[PDB]
Amino acid sequence: LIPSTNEEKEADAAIKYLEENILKNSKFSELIREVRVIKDEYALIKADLYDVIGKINNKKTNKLTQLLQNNLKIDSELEQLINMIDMAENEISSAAFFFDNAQKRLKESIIKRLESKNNRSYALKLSRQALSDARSALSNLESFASKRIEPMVRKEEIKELIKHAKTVLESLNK
Amino acid sequence: ENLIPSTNEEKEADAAIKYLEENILKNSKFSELIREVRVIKDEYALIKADLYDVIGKINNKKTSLMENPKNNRDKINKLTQLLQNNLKIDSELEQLINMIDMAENEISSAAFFFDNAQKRLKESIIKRLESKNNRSYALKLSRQALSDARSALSNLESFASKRIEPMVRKEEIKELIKHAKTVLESL
Repeated sequence: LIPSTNEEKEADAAIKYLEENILKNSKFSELIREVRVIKDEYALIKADLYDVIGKINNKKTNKLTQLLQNNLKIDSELEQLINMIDMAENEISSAAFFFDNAQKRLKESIIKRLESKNNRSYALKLSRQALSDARSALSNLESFASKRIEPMVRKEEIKELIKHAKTVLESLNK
Repeated sequence: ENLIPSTNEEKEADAAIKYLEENILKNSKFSELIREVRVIKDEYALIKADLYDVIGKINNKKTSLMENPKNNRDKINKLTQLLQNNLKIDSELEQLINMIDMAENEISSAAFFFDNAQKRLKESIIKRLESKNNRSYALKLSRQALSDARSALSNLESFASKRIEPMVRKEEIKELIKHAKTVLESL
């Protein structure tokens, strides 16, 4: 079940490259929750933010109006970061997928290769029984052909001996 | 589409099979060969019949004539010798009948093996192409695997890079909120 084809090796290496350097003993699970945590951390910020303009939008009824727009520029900047954060999650989904699919594909290749070696064994065994059968077939013909003549020859002689036998029998009745 | 034999062993069998086909089974056919026997089989049957018939007529003359055994001695001796003779013949007739049965069996097995032969070959060439295809697939798989491994790396980097600014401005904006919070408590 171990990579031999250079093609199987090169794949193996690529998967290990991720296992060894990038993931480094950290399941996709671990990384997903890492993103989830921070999307929450950010969820609660925008909450705080809108809640705390819920507090200025009443107490300005100026002195400050620029805060509304200073910290709405934010509300924008924040929206960007929240979508960066969600976009990130999408990627690590794609990652997870292509990763599993890499590993599966590599098991599959190896199996498929071993399968193809057997299929060849069976083919060969079959291509030899094919001869054997054609040699059996011949052995019978050869036999059959060496039984043809004995009868044809003998068969008249017998017919006569019997011709004669019924002669003798009819002769007594005299 | 490809169905032609390649492997040395395929040609060896194809050759063997084609050889019986061309210069023998055109030379003499398997239906012809059977009827040829199933005639003489049927001729030896009539002769067995003819013999068994005479023997009866013998046995019977002899049976009847033994109710005058002293008066019919020579007669009965002729008849016994005759009857003993026909068993000897019958016995030889029997082997010839058997010989001919085998002959019939053989030629029928000739066919059997020959048919199988043809099927057996076909069935190998299939398994070859099958294993050919599979090995082909194995490769394709070995390469999708790698292409998967790369698409995975590419995603992980997009993922890695995308989460930075988010990570880096987090507490920056926390303090920027809560600075603005106290500036609301006191005015």
